[PDB]
Formats: sequence, structure tokens, C-alpha cells
Amino acid sequence: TINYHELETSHGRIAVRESEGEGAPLLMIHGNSSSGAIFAPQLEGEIGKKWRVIAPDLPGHGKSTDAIDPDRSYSMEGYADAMTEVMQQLGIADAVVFGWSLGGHIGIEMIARYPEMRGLMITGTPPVAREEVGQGFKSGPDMALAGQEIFSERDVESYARSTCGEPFEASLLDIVARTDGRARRIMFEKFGSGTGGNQRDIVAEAQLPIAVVNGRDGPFVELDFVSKVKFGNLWEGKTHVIDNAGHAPFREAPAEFDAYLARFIRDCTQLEHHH
Ligand SMILES: CCCCCC(=O)N[C@@H](CCO)C(=O)O
Repeated sequence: TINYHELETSHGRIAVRESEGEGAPLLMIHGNSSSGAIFAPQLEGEIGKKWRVIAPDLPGHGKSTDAIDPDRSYSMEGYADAMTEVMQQLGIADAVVFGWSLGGHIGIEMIARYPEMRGLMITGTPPVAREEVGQGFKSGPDMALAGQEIFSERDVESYARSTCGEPFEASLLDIVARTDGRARRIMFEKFGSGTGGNQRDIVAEAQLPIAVVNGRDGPFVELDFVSKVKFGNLWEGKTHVIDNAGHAPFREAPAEFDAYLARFIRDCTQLEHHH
């Protein structure tokens, strides 16, 4: 049973899905033009059965309302503010955070705002300074869509297929089509204007465990670049790659992805802590 409910926040009304797991909490943050519903395999599977999985919809996405103030909310740092507010309302200060793509960038911004975070896993996310975008991401037509306000029906399909990968389901179109397109345009411009913290520096200096897990065949992330990024505390000492998966290994290869996520949560929450 997934517990769905909505929170009135300063950013607007935020939809939240929670599993019924009694264990330590895991915040899962979805990507650009997605929603927390994308994390069905974790919410409804072994991860969500054990751990308290929380999968909200960002402002402008899914079942959340559009942002009260797009100029405040639609940016990596603005979304980080919104998710921090959500966690405060839920009374949870020490979640492990999993961020998918845009969600991973948001998670990086959350490090400063959510100091008791027990770990951060990023998938589909190259930590990059603004000038490093070409190094961290692969060039292509779906990539251009990341910052494009208006999607035709065909842009909806191309974007959904490239970002969500196999298997494609019609329900994915509904999610992408709903997205407030202003959020794409504004977030992308602000990323390029360096309005938030330098993500390269943030992850280099961050002391909490950061896990990096990607599909080998994703169309967006430069995996070699990611494997060279400096992290303060890289979980298991390397970046991890799942064969036969693209941008969304949590749905494309759930068992393999869940092995990493479960082990990371265990490591971050159930080992004796020494500074
Ligand atoms: C080039 C800037 C990318 C910003 C983050 C983003 O939109 N990530 C997408 C993946 C890239 O299309 C996602 O959340 O899936």
C-alpha cells in the first residue's frame, strides 16, 4: 500500500508518496519532467517494504501544483529548498537521499540545506560547474529538450523514451505532458547562469557518503567524465555502472539497481558511526 498525500508548502501544494516501510527514511527525487510515480519499482518493491521511501513531486511536476513563484522555485537550488521544506514538514532530518538526473543535481544542492543527510546517491547526474556542461553531458536533440518550454506531442514521446528508457509505457507521456514547461526553461537558464552552488566543488568537499550509479548505455551522461570527478567520500571508492541499462536503471534494471541502493542505505544507516 502506497500512502499518497499532499502538503501545503510555501512553494505550492506538493504531492507525496510514501511506502509503509518501518525502516530508515529514503527521499527519492525525480528528474526533469518526471514525477515520483516513476519510482514505482522501489516504492512497491523490496526497497519500499523495508525502508520508508518518500517520493514527492517537484513543483510544476506530477500531482503537485505549479509553483506559486516560478522565479523562486524552478531551479536546482529552488527545488532543493522545496524538498528541504517537505522533509521538515514530515519531521525527517536524516534521510538518505537518492536523486535521479535533475533530482541528483537537486540532491547536491540539498547538502548545504539538509546537514543531517545520511548519504546521497546520484544517478543520471554528472556533478559539473557551469562551464563543464559539454564535458558532463552528451550532445543531442533530446538534450536540447531539457530546457525547452513548449513540448509537442512528439517531443513528449521522444523525451519520455530517452529519459525513462525501456520499457516504455503510455502513462509516461501523461507525466511529461503535465510538466509546467516554464520549469524546464528557467531551471536550464539558471544552471547556465551559475545561480546556485558550484556542484563540482560541493561534491569534492562534501564529507557524507556519495554514491554514483549509472546505466552503461544512457544517452545523456558522459560516464568517463563522471568516473574522474573528485568526491570527498565516494561510496565504495568508485562510480558504478550497470550493464544493459540506460538513463533510468532503477526501472530498466531494478534488481541490480536495488542491490546498490539497499547496500548504500544499509551502509549509511545501520553501521556503527564514528567520525
Ligand atoms: C544540461 C542540463 C541538464 C539539467 C538536468 C536535467 O534536466 N537532467 C535530465 C537529463 C538530461 O536530459 C533529467 O532530469 O533526466
